Amino acid sequence: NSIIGEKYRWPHTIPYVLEDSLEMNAKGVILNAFERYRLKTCIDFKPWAGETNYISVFKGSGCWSSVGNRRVGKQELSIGANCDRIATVQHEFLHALGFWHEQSRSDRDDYVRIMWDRILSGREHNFNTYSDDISDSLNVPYDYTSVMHYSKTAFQNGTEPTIVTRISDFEDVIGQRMDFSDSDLLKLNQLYNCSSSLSFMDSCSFELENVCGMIQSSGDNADWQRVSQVPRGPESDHSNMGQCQGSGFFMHFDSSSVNVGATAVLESRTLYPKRGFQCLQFYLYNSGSESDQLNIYIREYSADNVDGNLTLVEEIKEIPTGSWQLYHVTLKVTKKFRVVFEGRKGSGASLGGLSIDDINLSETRCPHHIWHIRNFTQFIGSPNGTLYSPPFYSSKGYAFQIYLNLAHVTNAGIYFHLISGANDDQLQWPCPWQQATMTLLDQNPDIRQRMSNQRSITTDPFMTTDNGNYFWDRPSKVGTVALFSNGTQFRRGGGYGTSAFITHERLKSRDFIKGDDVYILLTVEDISHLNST
Amino acid sequence: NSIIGEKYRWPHTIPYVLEDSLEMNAKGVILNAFERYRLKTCIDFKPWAGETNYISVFKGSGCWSSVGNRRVGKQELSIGANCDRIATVQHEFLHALGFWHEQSRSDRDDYVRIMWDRILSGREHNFNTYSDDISDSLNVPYDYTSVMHYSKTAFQNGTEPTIVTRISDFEDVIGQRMDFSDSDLLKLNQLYNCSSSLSFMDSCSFELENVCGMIQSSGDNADWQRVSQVPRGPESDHSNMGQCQGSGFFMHFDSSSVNVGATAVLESRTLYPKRGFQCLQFYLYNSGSESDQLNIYIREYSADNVDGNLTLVEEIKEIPTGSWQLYHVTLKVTKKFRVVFEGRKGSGASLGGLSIDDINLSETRCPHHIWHIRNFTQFIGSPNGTLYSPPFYSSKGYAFQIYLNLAHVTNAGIYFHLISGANDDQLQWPCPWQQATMTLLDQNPDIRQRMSNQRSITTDPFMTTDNGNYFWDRPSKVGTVALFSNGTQFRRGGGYGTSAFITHERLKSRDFIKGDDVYILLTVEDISHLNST
Ligand SMILES: *[C@@H]1O[C@H](CO)[C@@H](O[C@@H]2O[C@H](CO)[C@@H](O[C@@H]3O[C@H](CO[C@H]4O[C@H](CO[C@H]5O[C@H](CO)[C@@H](O)[C@H](O)[C@@H]5O[C@H]5O[C@H](CO)[C@@H](O)[C@H](O)[C@@H]5O)[C@@H](O)[C@H](O[C@H]5O[C@H](CO)[C@@H](O)[C@H](O)[C@@H]5O[C@H]5O[C@H](CO)[C@@H](O)[C@H](O)[C@@H]5O)[C@@H]4O)[C@@H](O)[C@H](O[C@H]4O[C@H](CO)[C@@H](O)[C@H](O)[C@@H]4O[C@H]4O[C@H](CO)[C@@H](O)[C@H](O)[C@@H]4O)[C@@H]3O)[C@H](O)[C@H]2NC(C)=O)[C@H](O)[C@H]1NC(C)=O
Ligand SMILES: *[C@@H]1O[C@H](CO)[C@@H](O[C@@H]2O[C@H](CO)[C@@H](O[C@@H]3O[C@H](CO[C@H]4O[C@H](CO[C@H]5O[C@H](CO)[C@@H](O)[C@H](O)[C@@H]5O[C@H]5O[C@H](CO)[C@@H](O)[C@H](O)[C@@H]5O)[C@@H](O)[C@H](O[C@H]5O[C@H](CO)[C@@H](O)[C@H](O)[C@@H]5O[C@H]5O[C@H](CO)[C@@H](O)[C@H](O)[C@@H]5O)[C@@H]4O)[C@@H](O)[C@H](O[C@H]4O[C@H](CO)[C@@H](O)[C@H](O)[C@@H]4O[C@H]4O[C@H](CO)[C@@H](O)[C@H](O)[C@@H]4O)[C@@H]3O)[C@H](O)[C@H]2NC(C)=O)[C@H](O)[C@H]1NC(C)=O
Ligand SMILES: *[C@@H]1O[C@H](CO[C@@H]2O[C@@H](C)[C@@H](O)[C@@H](O)[C@@H]2O)[C@@H](O[C@@H]2O[C@H](CO)[C@@H](O[C@@H]3O[C@H](CO[C@H]4O[C@H](CO)[C@@H](O)[C@H](O)[C@@H]4O)[C@@H](O)[C@H](O[C@H]4O[C@H](CO)[C@@H](O)[C@H](O)[C@@H]4O)[C@@H]3O)[C@H](O)[C@H]2NC(C)=O)[C@H](O[C@@H]2O[C@@H](C)[C@@H](O)[C@@H](O)[C@@H]2O)[C@H]1NC(C)=O
Ligand SMILES: *[C@@H]1O[C@H](CO[C@@H]2O[C@@H](C)[C@@H](O)[C@@H](O)[C@@H]2O)[C@@H](O[C@@H]2O[C@H](CO)[C@@H](O[C@@H]3O[C@H](CO[C@H]4O[C@H](CO)[C@@H](O)[C@H](O)[C@@H]4O)[C@@H](O)[C@H](O[C@H]4O[C@H](CO)[C@@H](O)[C@H](O)[C@@H]4O)[C@@H]3O)[C@H](O)[C@H]2NC(C)=O)[C@H](O[C@@H]2O[C@@H](C)[C@@H](O)[C@@H](O)[C@@H]2O)[C@H]1NC(C)=O
Ligand SMILES: *[C@@H]1O[C@H](CO[C@@H]2O[C@@H](C)[C@@H](O)[C@@H](O)[C@@H]2O)[C@@H](O[C@@H]2O[C@H](CO)[C@@H](O)[C@H](O)[C@H]2NC(C)=O)[C@H](O)[C@H]1NC(C)=O
Ligand SMILES: *[C@@H]1O[C@H](CO[C@@H]2O[C@@H](C)[C@@H](O)[C@@H](O)[C@@H]2O)[C@@H](O[C@@H]2O[C@H](CO)[C@@H](O)[C@H](O)[C@H]2NC(C)=O)[C@H](O)[C@H]1NC(C)=O
Ligand SMILES: *[C@@H]1O[C@H](CO)[C@@H](O[C@@H]2O[C@H](CO)[C@@H](O)[C@H](O)[C@H]2NC(C)=O)[C@H](O)[C@H]1NC(C)=O
Ligand SMILES: *[C@@H]1O[C@H](CO)[C@@H](O[C@@H]2O[C@H](CO)[C@@H](O)[C@H](O)[C@H]2NC(C)=O)[C@H](O)[C@H]1NC(C)=O
Ligand SMILES: *[C@@H]1O[C@H](CO)[C@@H](O[C@@H]2O[C@H](CO)[C@@H](O)[C@H](O)[C@H]2NC(C)=O)[C@H](O)[C@H]1NC(C)=O
Ligand SMILES: *[C@@H]1O[C@H](CO)[C@@H](O[C@@H]2O[C@H](CO)[C@@H](O)[C@H](O)[C@H]2NC(C)=O)[C@H](O)[C@H]1NC(C)=O
Ligand SMILES: *[C@@H]1O[C@H](CO)[C@@H](O)[C@H](O)[C@H]1NC(C)=O
Ligand SMILES: *[C@@H]1O[C@H](CO)[C@@H](O)[C@H](O)[C@H]1NC(C)=O
Ligand SMILES: *[C@@H]1O[C@H](CO)[C@@H](O)[C@H](O)[C@H]1NC(C)=O
Ligand SMILES: *[C@@H]1O[C@H](CO)[C@@H](O)[C@H](O)[C@H]1NC(C)=O
Ligand code: NA
Ligand code: NA
Repeated sequence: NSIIGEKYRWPHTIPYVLEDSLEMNAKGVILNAFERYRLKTCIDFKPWAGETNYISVFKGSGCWSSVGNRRVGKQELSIGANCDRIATVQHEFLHALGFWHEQSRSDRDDYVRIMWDRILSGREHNFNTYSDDISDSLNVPYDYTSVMHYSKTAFQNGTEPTIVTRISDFEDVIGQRMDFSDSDLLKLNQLYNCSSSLSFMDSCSFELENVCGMIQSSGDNADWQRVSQVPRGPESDHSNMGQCQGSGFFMHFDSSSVNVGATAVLESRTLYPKRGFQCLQFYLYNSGSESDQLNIYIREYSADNVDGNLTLVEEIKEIPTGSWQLYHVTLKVTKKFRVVFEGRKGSGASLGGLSIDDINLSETRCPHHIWHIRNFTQFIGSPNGTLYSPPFYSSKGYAFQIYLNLAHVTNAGIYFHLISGANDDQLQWPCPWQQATMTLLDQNPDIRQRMSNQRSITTDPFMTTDNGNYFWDRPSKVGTVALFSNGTQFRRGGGYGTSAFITHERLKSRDFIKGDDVYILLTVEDISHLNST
Repeated sequence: NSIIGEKYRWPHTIPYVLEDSLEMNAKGVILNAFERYRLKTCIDFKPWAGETNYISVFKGSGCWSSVGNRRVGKQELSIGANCDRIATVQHEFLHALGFWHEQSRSDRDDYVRIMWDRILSGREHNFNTYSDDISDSLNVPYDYTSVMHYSKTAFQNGTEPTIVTRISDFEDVIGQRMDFSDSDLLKLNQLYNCSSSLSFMDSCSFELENVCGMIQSSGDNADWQRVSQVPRGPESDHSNMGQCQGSGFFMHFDSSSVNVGATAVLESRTLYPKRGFQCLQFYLYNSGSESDQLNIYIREYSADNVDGNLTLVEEIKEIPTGSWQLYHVTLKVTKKFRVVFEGRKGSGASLGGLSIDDINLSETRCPHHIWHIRNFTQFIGSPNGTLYSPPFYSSKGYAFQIYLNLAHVTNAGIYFHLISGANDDQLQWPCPWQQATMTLLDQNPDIRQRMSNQRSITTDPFMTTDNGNYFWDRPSKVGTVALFSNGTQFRRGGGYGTSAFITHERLKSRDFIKGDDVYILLTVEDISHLNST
């Protein structure tokens, strides 16, 4: 799978150029793809400063790349039409880093059969095998879930598949387009001898007695206890639910046995930031009162104060009872710090306390908005699987809604819609170059093992409708009349996304559904600064 | 914990000299310690050929080492009296590689308290802390189970401990002397950017549908099935038992539904040996007939034959029913190969079949003899916890027995005894320099995550008894009269080992006991070639 040769190795930081030919949406997606490499690998990217060999990302015919550092200077990489997908950009960069397709492995014929008469004339070069003297498997087995593995339909001539997996169970498994596989990362990190990453900071599921070096100290006689269960709730930890349930642990602040006002803190070990912006995320459970609250502080260690600078950064109040709730906290720490979790028993009828699990800290931006869908499984393949998100306002002030269609018998669809907002009178119309990134979260206990499904679209102010008007024009002017859950009327603009966001079989895999809950993360930002590069 | 600086980094292969001052037993143990580094790290060792900087292992006062590559040329490392323990040698080499003690971590005072007035005058230098500008923690938390962490008694003046863990649960946990911790390896592999190892080849627990790339093909209509359970047995896989049981898998050859003589093969992926000698190990379960057998073949791929050279290397017949059985198969493959597992239904009343789990392949020597103790837990702290192994013959022909004492209220003891054998008339007496290595196996599903408890002793032909005679002289001449399980009388020589082999609390931890089974691996070899180095 990997190329044989030291000459084909790029430096750990790759010089890049995002050519002006590229689509605006492609540019924003290619930069998001680099963020996945910065969190899961030791491979970084930096804009070309005059280096001998660099990657020139441009809009050619389709999506393609050379395998490994060719040492030709300006090395082309095409992200053409319909290639503006994060996984597609990751795939083509894994080629550039020195990997062939997974079905190109020297042993591929022992796992899959290539139906040669079914491949489109002039696209066979994609199905070439490379022997031991040309390729290295790096002692990793054939991976059907590889992001470098083609789908059964890849360049098919008709309805019959080109790649027939010898084991029938993997027929629909091959060709997944979500993220790197655990096996993909293993080969890549072994090839460049990756030790760290730029974005990853910490993951804490409390599966060991040392609890990721988290210190619990209080002069209030109140303490955070490592438990596998709580009688009032939860019956089991978050980490393992659709796995084993009772063999997993979480921290718990019992409020039932403490005085009102009593606090107990849970501090992290000393953390060293490399970027200056962070995203703290965790799962919370409340079996106590609605008066009970969680406070997030940051203890920054400067030279002028070795005892630290404690600053309150979030007050989580009136936490909904009887279910695990995912929370995100935006941080902007530049010096070494400690995350401080403070539970507080309030004035109200309590019977349990506050539980915390799957704490993940990364140097990335938090999602702008979160759409949390409860009792999800009932909607899969349901006639009533036509869901509309609550309304949301973007950074620049545009009002938007998300439409998730699960009524289909095979694929789930997702669509971005502009809606009539309050700021509409002072906004630029048609909406110019706003990239809306919709992510179906794989709720894995470790951020590094998450294969989240993502799709991004950009608002084109020149995209004209099927009748004279602009697609992204003011919804009051081009949209359809709709009704909010309370009864208030509004105008829903055109819907833009995909009909094949994820298959129902993939949706029901990994941890996209966890505790019958689903989280679709949203980030809408202006990307107009990418037209001039 | 790790030293700050690039100048302190040794090359991946360390030049060494095992000085003649060293004890014979120390020499054999230091070479065994290198074998642990070759399997779990990318750090290799080679005898000094004239390199500028090298490690000079000699017998000084106690066990000590400099932290990191000091770049002084001949870098001393002392393995003095009573330091001839694998973990002690690993500890002192982790110092040499660039690590301080775990209780030397800049944040150590947040986890442990140093009782300074209780440390022996002149041994405080072992309890020094090194701040961020001098040390790096490499984003790994404080590890109480670290092999680099001192015991609570370390250089104590009296009965009161010098290291008091702030959390009382870790009081007896600190100071373990078995092997590297998962956290130790993580820091070390990150420091030298380790990708591979010399000895590790493969680990297969069948926890994924792709089954480590293992191909099952047969022209007999017989097949190996990936199951979580078998109605006749086993009720659950081996990998997870004292964890979850039913969420784990294993391969099964159902013999109940096939004709007599029918075979099904399970092949491995193409494997590439680096040393030329291997050790295949797996766990077997039989719910079928005693006539049912397992055949192990090797399919070696040479240039003159691309179809391979299939050779039968083991015939496992009359496998005991209703329990997981650990097996070892010695291999000497030099070219790329495939391990071939062949199940065969025999002539006898069957009701199930053959099950296989936790397959581990490493480029190491297999244990000479295996002492398998069933229903172990009943003996811990029992007056009848005085166990003697069955008799065994060494490579050179000496007869020996192992004594395991579990009757003690806190610690388990192990002792090596020479016994009267058949070859005794033609053997050299007293027995000269035979290293007997006793290993309490941590039955972890992954060989790389095994923290097996090991102790080695060497027969000194000058070691004189408490009354004129030689300790290792002919047992018929110096030993005591004893009785074999069947009633036959023999002479049991002197017992040499330790009274603190493992504590009962450590014995009951990890996977030393699994399915109430224990395996003590034995290797007895002549080490007389180490006197001249
Ligand atoms: C049935 O269901 C329907 C659907 O749910 C219901 O419909 C909804 O009803 C709500 C209630 O009527 C509507 O809420 C109102 O929303 C508007 C708009 O909110 C957004 O825009 C704000 C402005 O952003 C601009 O400015 C910032 C910088 O300041 C820029 O960064 C932005 O880019 C943006 O700039 C663009 O626009 C300006 C022009 O506006 C241009 O000049 C620029 O060039 C740009 O183009 C923004 O501030 C809002 O964000 C805040 O609020 C969020 C929600 O609370 C919160 O998540 C954010 O963090 C942020 O918080 C801050 O403000 C809140 C208070 O709102 C604080 O609590 C918080 O601490 C922060 O400080 C958002 O993005 C909003 O302006 C309205 O607010 C007025 O009224 C509320 C009280 O109702 C007051 O609290 C406000 O102060 C404000 O008061 C105005 O009026 C005063 C006189 O009365 C006057 O004195 C003040 O000066 C001020 O003008 C409402 O909150 C909702 O929009 C609507 N949705 C839809 C789709 O229809 C329906 O009502 C329901 N019916 C029933 C019966 O149930
Ligand atoms: C109550 O309980 C008690 C405890 O359990 C019982 O006591 C036991 O009883 C057994 C039965 O009586 C005893 O078994 C006998 O063991 C001896 C010794 O075995 C060991 O040594 C063998 C020789 O090794 C030397 O040579 C090799 C190279 O060839 C070297 O590498 C060695 O270093 C070593 O060299 C030293 O010694 C020589 C001198 O001997 C010097 O010259 C050198 O300088 C060195 O110092 C060795 O071959 C044995 O290993 C084989 O057997 C193992 C067990 O089967 C097996 O694990 C090994 O893999 C290996 O296998 C090979 O051989 C077996 C057959 O034994 C094959 O199946 C296999 O395929 C392999 O080829 C071991 O290390 C042994 O010699 C005896 O064997 C004779 O008798 C058996 C049948 O009983 C025959 O099968 C043999 O061929 C042999 O026959 C002799 O006699 C013939 C005439 O009758 C003659 O013609 C032949 O030429 C030959 O001389 C026995 O197997 C056991 O030792 C004893 N234990 C104790 C502690 O007391 C008690 O009996 C029981 N009572 C009751 C009633 O229940
Ligand atoms: C103890 O910590 C305090 C908090 O630090 C912050 O939080 C922690 C957790 C980390 O994330 C830190 O990285 C972070 O700084 C310190 O106070 C902070 O001081 C900084 C300046 O050093 C100050 O920054 C300013 O922020 C505004 C943005 O507005 C914020 O604050 C308001 C009011 O609270 C709030 O409503 C907003 O939502 C925002 O959060 C920004 O516009 C400023 O820009 C100016 O300076 C830049 C310099 O490059 C210049 O280019 C611009 O043109 C412009 O003039 C500036 O960045 C933080 O707001 C403030 N934190 C809070 C919560 O108020 C504290 O620092 C000391 O006290 C301060 C009052 C000030 O005197 C500082 O100089 C002192 O160092 C620190 N104390 C010690 C002893 O270390
Ligand atoms: C197809 O495979 C056969 C098996 O190969 C072995 O097994 C596989 C699984 C791998 O582990 C291989 O690395 C391994 O070789 C091949 O047959 C083998 O050929 C080798 C020679 O190439 C031969 O080696 C000799 O072994 C003896 C030790 O005795 C062993 O065998 C006996 C009898 O079976 C058995 O009772 C013992 O327990 C041992 O297992 C050793 O003394 C020999 O030493 C001589 O040669 C060395 C050379 O360095 C010299 O220094 C010495 O002084 C001395 O003369 C030698 O190493 C293997 O025994 C034999 N395997 C078996 C099971 O018999 C096979 O090779 C071809 O056929 C052979 C008959 C012979 O003509 C070879 O030259 C041929 O290559 C191979 N076939 C093909 C086409 O590839
Ligand atoms: C999630 O569903 C429960 C129950 O819904 C029922 O089961 C579905 C599978 C489907 O058949 C529905 O038609 C049924 O009505 C909702 O109600 C909760 O029920 C539990 C019962 O133990 C009760 O304790 C909760 O308090 C109820 N919740 C509320 C808010 O009343 C629940 O509301 C659904 N969740 C959402 C967000 O709609
Ligand atoms: C392992 O123990 C079983 C049962 O022993 C009993 O339980 C112990 C905890 C202790 O209290 C002993 O004194 C008891 O005698 C032995 O017997 C097996 O029992 C099962 C019962 O289901 C039976 O199916 C097996 O066939 C029995 N095994 C044999 C060989 O008869 C068992 O023998 C002990 N194992 C060994 C190696 O001694
Ligand atoms: C897809 O299949 C068709 C049918 O095989 C190919 O079209 C031609 O079909 C005729 C017979 O009807 C053959 O003789 C030709 O060789 C085919 N090829 C061409 C180039 O004309 C078609 O080419 C296939 N591939 C593509 C790219 O469409
Ligand atoms: C991989 O190991 C090498 C050992 O040389 C490290 O490379 C050096 O890193 C320093 C910074 O720490 C640079 O100044 C040097 O230029 C690097 N030298 C070489 C030869 O590349 C590297 O940092 C290790 N990787 C990690 C992440 O630990
Ligand atoms: C162990 O503790 C004893 C007692 O504190 C030390 O012995 C001396 O004790 C006297 C008082 O009885 C002190 O005044 C001395 O300072 C002690 N030290 C010496 C060197 O005499 C003893 O030294 C301690 N440490 C060792 C290494 O035994
Ligand atoms: C760590 O990465 C470096 C990349 O340079 C690899 O080092 C080279 O390895 C080749 C053999 O594969 C040697 O001939 C060179 O001398 C090495 N160069 C340097 C600068 O060290 C190294 O092999 C990688 N480690 C692993 C195990 O993949
Ligand atoms: C309609 O929605 C309910 C939940 O309110 C769900 O249980 C049901 O299955 C859906 N209807 C059908 C016909 O599937
Ligand atoms: C790119 O940005 C500049 C900003 O000044 C703008 O003038 C230009 O029109 C933009 N290019 C296109 C093709 O819209
Ligand atoms: C003696 O051995 C038996 C097993 O045979 C064990 O169950 C028992 O506990 C032991 N005796 C005592 C007093 O512990
Ligand atoms: C070391 O080995 C040599 C082998 O010839 C032997 O002569 C010598 O006596 C041995 N040394 C000792 C100290 O026994
Ligand atoms: Na957990
Ligand atoms: Na298993």
